[PDB]
Amino acid sequence: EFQVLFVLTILTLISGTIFYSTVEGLRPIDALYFSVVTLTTVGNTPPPQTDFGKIFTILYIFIGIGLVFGFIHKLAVNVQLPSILSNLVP
Amino acid sequence: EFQVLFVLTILTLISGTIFYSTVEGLRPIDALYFSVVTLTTVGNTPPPQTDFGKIFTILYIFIGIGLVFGFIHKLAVNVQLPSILSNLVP
Amino acid sequence: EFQVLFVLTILTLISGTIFYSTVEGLRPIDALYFSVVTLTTVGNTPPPQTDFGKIFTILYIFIGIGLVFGFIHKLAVNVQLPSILSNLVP
Amino acid sequence: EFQVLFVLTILTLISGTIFYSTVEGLRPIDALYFSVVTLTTVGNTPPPQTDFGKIFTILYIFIGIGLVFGFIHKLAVNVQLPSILSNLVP
Ligand SMILES: [K+]
Ligand SMILES: [K+]
Ligand SMILES: [K+]
Ligand SMILES: [K+]
Ligand SMILES: [K+]
Repeated sequence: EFQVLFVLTILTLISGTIFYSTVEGLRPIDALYFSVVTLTTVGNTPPPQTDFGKIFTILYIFIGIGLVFGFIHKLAVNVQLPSILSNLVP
Repeated sequence: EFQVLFVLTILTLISGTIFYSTVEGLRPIDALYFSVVTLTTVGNTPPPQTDFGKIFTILYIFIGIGLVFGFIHKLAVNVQLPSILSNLVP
Repeated sequence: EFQVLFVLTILTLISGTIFYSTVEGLRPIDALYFSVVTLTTVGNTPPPQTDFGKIFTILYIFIGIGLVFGFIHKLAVNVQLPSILSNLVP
Repeated sequence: EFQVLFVLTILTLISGTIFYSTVEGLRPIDALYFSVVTLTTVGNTPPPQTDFGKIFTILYIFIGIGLVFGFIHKLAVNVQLPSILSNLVP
């Protein structure tokens, strides 16, 4: 489960990195950062400058938000939870 | 279910597109982009400039956020999930 | 239930409106707008300029986010849902 | 439960405060503010300026969002709810 969500999230982020670095002309790290803060809904950046960028972003959000949060709802629920929970056992 | 949420989400976005293009003077694509990133809570844009725009946005968020996320909670749960899940069966 | 969440959300927004108009010097409508997009996590505005504003915002988010979304999870689930659901009955 | 989430959230915020004040050169209060609005997904600030800041932020979001919202889903569900609910009993 977690491994699958891990991979699916990775692929989604790779696609965004490739897209924004090419169409919005961002350095790869900035393209990855934009993809991440957009899909996690933080959105602490300016918006895309091109219409292609805006259209892709709209579709990218609808298709990737569900997945990204599914992975997060497992990274801290089936991985980070035990680490602390089980450890809270004297 | 999914088809209904699909339509409801579309209508909500059409209303926002019409509103922001008219009152905030945005090109249709920018009005749609603003509507989408606002309802999905990404918010990676400047805020509306007019009071009419601010008031509408407040009401638009409260009435459309629930719906938009309901659609997302189906687009990747009852459509994208099977595609990958069932496919994960050798 | 809905009526209570309605009132609780209103009081929370009134407090934010009063606070930001006074400490950040915003016009009431802008103070309300900031309160709303902050608690719904859209965040499509610049951040507070004063330290008092930043500290209050931190506390305001932690105490009001749960409530605001609880109200939203009722405004479209126990009010908007029936309107469309029941109506989807020929 | 609540006490644990309380502590875990505190530690996460302390780490962010230390990181952003050092690497992004922010005053402690601004570093704390950035950490808070980023993990709660409000994101009403400009993004980090350094690559180190961007990379850390990506990891910080994935590891801290689940926790922060878990705490919020308890601060208003097992603490703020009773205060109002039980009080709604004449
Ligand atoms: K958000
Ligand atoms: K934002
Ligand atoms: K911004
Ligand atoms: K923003
Ligand atoms: K946001």
